[PDB]
Formats: sequence, C-alpha cells, structure tokens
Amino acid sequence: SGPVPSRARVYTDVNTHRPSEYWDYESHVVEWGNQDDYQLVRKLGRGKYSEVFEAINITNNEKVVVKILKPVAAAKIKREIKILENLRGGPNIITLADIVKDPVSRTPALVFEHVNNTDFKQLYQTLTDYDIRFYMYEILKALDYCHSMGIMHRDVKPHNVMIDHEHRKLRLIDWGLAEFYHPGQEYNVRVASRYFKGPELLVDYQMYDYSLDMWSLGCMLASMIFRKEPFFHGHDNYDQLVRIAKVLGTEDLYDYIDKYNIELDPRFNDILGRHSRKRWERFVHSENQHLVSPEALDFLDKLLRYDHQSRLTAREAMEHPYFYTVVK
Ligand SMILES: Nc1ncnc2c1ncn2[C@@H]1O[C@H](COP(=O)(O)OP(=O)(O)O)[C@@H](O)[C@H]1O
Ligand SMILES: NCc1ccc(-c2ccccc2O)c(Cl)c1
Ligand SMILES: NCc1ccc(-c2ccccc2O)c(Cl)c1
Ligand SMILES: [Mg+2]
Ligand SMILES: [Mg+2]
Repeated sequence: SGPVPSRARVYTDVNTHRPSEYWDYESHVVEWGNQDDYQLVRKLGRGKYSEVFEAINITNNEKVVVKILKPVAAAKIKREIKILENLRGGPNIITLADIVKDPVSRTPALVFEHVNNTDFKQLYQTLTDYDIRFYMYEILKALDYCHSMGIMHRDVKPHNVMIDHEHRKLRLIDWGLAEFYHPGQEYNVRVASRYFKGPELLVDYQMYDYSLDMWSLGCMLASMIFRKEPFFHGHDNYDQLVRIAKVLGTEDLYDYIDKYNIELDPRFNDILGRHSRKRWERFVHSENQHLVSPEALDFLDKLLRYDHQSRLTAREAMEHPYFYTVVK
C-alpha cells in the first residue's frame, strides 16, 4: 500500500558513481575567503533567506554580487555552497567567486559574478518570439547541465534567471533550494513559488526528481507566450491544483494519482469539479499571436503534463522543433 515508488528516467545513477565527497554536503569543509576584499556599494534587496548587495572586489576592481545568508539550518547553507562549487564552469550556471563571513550578520556571505540583469517586468513586455526561444534554449543548457550533475534546481522562475539582454547573457542563479537527486529519496514538497509548483508537489508526492524543473520551465513559457502572468493563478495551494485541472482536465489528473496510488486531500471534493483537457490554441488571441506558433504549443503540451515521468527531459526539450529557428 501507499505511494507507488518513482525514479527519474535519466541521470538516475549520477550520484552513486561519484565519490561521497560530491553529494555529501554535511561533510564539506568551507574554505573561507577574506571579507575585507569586498566593499558593499548598494543593497539590491532582501528576501526571506538573504540580503543581496552589489559590491566591488577591491583586489581586481571588478563588480560582484554579495548574498548574505540569513541564519537557517547549517545543512541548508553547506548544500548551497557544495552545489555551486560542483556546478561552477557549467553552461549558464552562475559563478560562485568567494565565500566570506560577513562581520555584521556573523553569517556566510556568497560572492557571485555580477550579471547586469533587466528586471522581469521590463523584459516580459519587450522579448520577441525569437528572443523567448533563444533564452529558453539557454535555460535548458543550465538545466540539462545541473540534471546531468545529479542536481535539481527546484526554484526555476524569472527572478532566479539573470538576463543581461544587451550581451544576450543568461545565468541560472539561486541554488538555495537545489538538492542532490538520490533514486527513491522522499523530498520535501514545500519547495518553489505557488504558481510554479508542479502537480507532484500539490498532491504531496515526495519521490519527485529533475522533471519538477521542467514543469516550472513550462509555467514560465506559458505565462510569456500567452501574456497571462502567472499562467496558473491559484489563490492558495489547493486552488493552484484546481487552476491546473481547468486546463489539463480532471480525467488525466485522476489517471496520474491512480498510477502512483495517491489520494487527493478530501477538501478537493467541494472545489475540484469535472474539467475537460483544453486545446492549447484556446489561450491564443490577437495580443499574443506574435509569440505563439504550432511548435511553441506542441512544446508547451510536452512540458505541462501531470505525470512527471511523461514530461520532456531537458536534453529532449533541446531537440524540439520550437528551437529549430534559434541560431546555434
Ligand atoms: N549574480 C547576480 N547578478 C545580479 N543580480 C543578482 C545576482 N544574484 C542575485 N541577484 C539579485 O538578487 C536577488 C536575490 O538573489 P537569490 O540568489 O535568488 O536569493 P534568494 O535565495 O534569497 O531568493 C535576485 O532575484 C536578483 O535580483
Ligand atoms: N546588513 C547585513 C546583514 C545584517 C544582518 C543580517 C541578518 C542576520 C540575522 C537574522 C536576520 C538578518 O537579516 C543580514 Cl542577512 C545581513
Ligand atoms: N529576470 C529576468 C528574466 C528572466 C527570464 C525571462 C524569461 C525568458 C524566456 C521565457 C520566459 C521568461 O520568463 C524573462 Cl522575461 C526575464
Ligand atoms: Mg531567488
Ligand atoms: Mg533562494
């Protein structure tokens, strides 16, 4: 009885054929740099987990970004550091330049390469059909890379993707929620922002994998091409599932939970209803027609699936006709 187990269909074995030192983040010894090499210039902002500053590395006069971590479990801090070090040099992965102890917070401060990012609210309004495909391809390079390195990002969304549009430079940042994929491991479902949450998280299916990032990628794509921000606009985690079911339909949702022997929360009884799966051309109108194409719709169809096992992997997504027009 209970949930039917699941494994990723790709990169299942990456972490077992690597030394324990690679994925065992708890045993990692942090090599501390010197906080005096960095001078804070301006606060970019503060979120739930960190305060971020633009800074200058006074040893080479280069612009950097300093992420001062708020106190959390020491395990969560070493996980971020180990993943960043393991992924360093990878295509479109942010470079971790240093780790210092901030004198004021008494917490680790991660120093990154600076990316001159255009805010989401501005790029969202100007990206062309061509630019969207180009940037989606750059994201897929980062995701196939971290997945092939046995890591799932788990927080893919626009504010975690830096774009320097003038230089067509993209970097996938914020590896604070990222984890090592271990076949059969039960993970915490309290990851990602509500609108980006995969069905596996919303139905409390813990044995998820890299394919969670493909759902989030699909949510970003739908919002962009259809001009509907966010695409699945739930008022809460339960309504989030209802919003998805109104597009993907209730019959495939029941096939998904029956395949994995998942039981819906009984509060879905008063709110879920019965919904047909909708054709993607329904979301097309005269204000988004220039961002949509049969290739974009077919690609979206293959990412936004309830069954995490049925979604395109990052490598398959890169082979899709949607990217044929992108100069490679
Ligand atoms: N390398 C960077 N270049 C430019 N801006 C950055 C960089 N790293 C972070 N930022 C900015 O700071 C914000 C917070 O960074 P992030 O790593 O996502 O922290 P958190 O885990 O607290 O969300 C980002 O959304 C972005 O606006
Ligand atoms: N201005 C530098 C700084 C000082 C204190 C904290 C801090 C430290 C502990 C708890 C919460 C916090 O905001 C942080 Cl993250 C940064
Ligand atoms: N933080 C800047 C940013 C990152 C990704 C995208 C993006 C790019 C391609 C497709 C969907 C997207 O949301 C945009 Cl519009 C802006
Ligand atoms: Mg972030
Ligand atoms: Mg984060």
